[PDB]
Amino acid sequence: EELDTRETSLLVAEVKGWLMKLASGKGEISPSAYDTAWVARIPSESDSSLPEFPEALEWIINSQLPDGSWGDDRHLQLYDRVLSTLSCLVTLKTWDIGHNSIAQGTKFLRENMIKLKQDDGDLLSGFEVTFPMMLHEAKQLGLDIPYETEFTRLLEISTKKKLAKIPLDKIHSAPTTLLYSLEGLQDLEIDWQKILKLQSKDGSFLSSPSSTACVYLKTKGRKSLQYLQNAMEDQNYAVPCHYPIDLFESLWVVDTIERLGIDVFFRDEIKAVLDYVYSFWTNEGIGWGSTCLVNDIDDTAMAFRILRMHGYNVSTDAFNQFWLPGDKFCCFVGELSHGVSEMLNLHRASQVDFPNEAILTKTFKYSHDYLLNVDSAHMDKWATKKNLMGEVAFELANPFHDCLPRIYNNAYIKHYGMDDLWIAKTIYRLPLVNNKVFLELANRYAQQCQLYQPAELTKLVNWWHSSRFEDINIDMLPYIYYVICATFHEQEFAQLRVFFSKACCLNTLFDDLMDCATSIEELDRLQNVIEKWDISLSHELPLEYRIPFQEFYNTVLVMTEAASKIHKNLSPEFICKYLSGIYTKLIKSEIADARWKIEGYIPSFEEYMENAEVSISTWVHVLMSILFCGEPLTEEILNTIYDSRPLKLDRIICRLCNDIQTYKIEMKLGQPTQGVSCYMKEHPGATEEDALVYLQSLLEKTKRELNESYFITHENDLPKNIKRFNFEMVRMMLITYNETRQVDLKDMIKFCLETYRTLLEHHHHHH
Repeated sequence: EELDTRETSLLVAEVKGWLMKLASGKGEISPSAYDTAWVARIPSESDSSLPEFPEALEWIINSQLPDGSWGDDRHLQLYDRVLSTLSCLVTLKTWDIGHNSIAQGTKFLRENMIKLKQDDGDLLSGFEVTFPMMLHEAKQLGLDIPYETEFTRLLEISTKKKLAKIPLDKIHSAPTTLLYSLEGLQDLEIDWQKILKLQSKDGSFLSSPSSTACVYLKTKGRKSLQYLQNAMEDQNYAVPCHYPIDLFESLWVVDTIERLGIDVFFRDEIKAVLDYVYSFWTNEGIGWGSTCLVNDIDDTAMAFRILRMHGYNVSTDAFNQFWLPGDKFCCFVGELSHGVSEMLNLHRASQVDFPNEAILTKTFKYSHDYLLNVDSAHMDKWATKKNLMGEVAFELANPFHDCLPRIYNNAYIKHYGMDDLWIAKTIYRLPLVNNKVFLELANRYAQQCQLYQPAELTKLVNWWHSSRFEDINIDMLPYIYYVICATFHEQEFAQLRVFFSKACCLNTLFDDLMDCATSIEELDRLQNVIEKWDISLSHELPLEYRIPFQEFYNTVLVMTEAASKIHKNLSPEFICKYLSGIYTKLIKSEIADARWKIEGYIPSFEEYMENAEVSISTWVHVLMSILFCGEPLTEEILNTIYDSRPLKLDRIICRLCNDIQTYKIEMKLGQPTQGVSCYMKEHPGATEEDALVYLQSLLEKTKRELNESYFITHENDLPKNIKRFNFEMVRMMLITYNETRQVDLKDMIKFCLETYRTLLEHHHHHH
């Protein structure tokens, strides 16, 4: 299971170094033998008998594999090995060097060319034109290889039929995918001088060194040669399939770190990388690199989501260019089709939407429908990624707002391929995206997240027993602790996790009793004691409420002691009044709903929501837990946070979601739900499905307002951890009522049971 034996501090320092390099546009991509050899054809400008890149020629000689091929060493794929080997042999032969390398390479091709077949690996980009061209070039140089098999003959025929259907003016009219593989069109009557207008900012052709080298040899364009000279020097005279991909690489690295849950180590360095990315973001999105020709929706959606989530101002106008009639989207404008990766990232991006961003509703519906209809049996069938379809499955089953951090992180830890490879002109690797260090760190942090759970659950099970809740059920505890662990996972939140679990347990107990209330006068008895918050009146309560209220009262004292030790600027009296204040207001609103139901009273919808927004309870755990979320506090914050816009949005979102799901259940029962009912009495024309549709629409509109208030830092905003808690409280509510998710933690329920049993068995083992 252990992948690296170094201290965590050494792994963290290593990754911080990688990130700071990416924040300057410097990354790591495997060299391409095919591209290095292509570019190494170029003769010196002043002496055409001398190569411009003799260091590249030495690299080719020194990087040949022991079987005589070139290409990706760890994953043998015949398209990759054959195409790469042909390029190196052509270039070695062109310069009349590397005789032993040529002998060893031609031998490989004599033994392996007959093994080439259809459907034997991923289609390399442009393969249908790069492979026949390269084979003809080797044939023209007299290399001792098989010049035709059934496979190559059928391929060439298929390619030439495809080529005849393309007007050659289209290849210089507008950017097409063929600009990445111009070396395959070497012999067509292309207008090479007009092709020069489709070059990128740096002189390249879709960032491909070989494609660019071909245009250079056709046109002698200066900027194209300089692109190559500088690429060669930057990459130590072995170039990749495309360069630079400084935006794609840095965003995929940051994404990987966040999906794995190890961003906790790298806050400042991630900020450095996102500042670099943001310096290239435009209102038309981005492409894969800072010099690239065209924008694409994969890079644009990745940048859009991560930048917005980190508080940067990005416009959804960046997606307009990808719109197609019928509210479909393309990855590249003019494309014939697209793939899964970009739809997965488009789907993720669409869910951090703000109000009045209707394009993100269209992108969500398009990507979600695409993802639902993929062919799972055949997707990434060569396993370039460890589990791409598992990522798609997880994303379809877990809405952004219904997902908690560690739930996401622990699922992605199982999907993450430390040895993934990538497909372009040939096979390549991104060692900063896929490596053992990320996974080792992710497993260590996962383990750190578990280390505190035994003691915390043991405190909670002991509190359950000593509170005598068994004398008026404990299975509610593991689920509550599960979700607070998933959202506030850093070990510094120990008191928050425990005080949150205690508070949720208490209110669950109180509300389950209040919803059983035989009749109203016991409620009015309860309300009076709560209003005075006077423990000396607990004898006046119906005895089933004495146990919970006494513990509610006690836990407030304990909470007050703990919070006053943290907040020296706050008096214990102030904190105690604050806490008993919010729990009074909460229990009062829950009584009101119990009273209404026994009365049969149905208020207007505005009147119902005035109380049901309070009785939904989530806000009371926000206002308590902010005492323990690590932020400095003031009396003004405590006095004004209940009415702040984020807390209002919280109460609205959680009530709507509760009532929408409660109606589905009460449907199968005879009973009418009070949300739909109150809506229908207010709007005497509405079906129950109207009420639902209205609630669902209000829910989705309010979630967009929550995103805008949370991800963007506003003037006089709440402190960061308070906004975080409010946002995660909403997500903890939504996942609890997502009944797809609940249907399908075991660790925690058994631990709690065994621990409880030892308190009741006390000190004697039973058989």
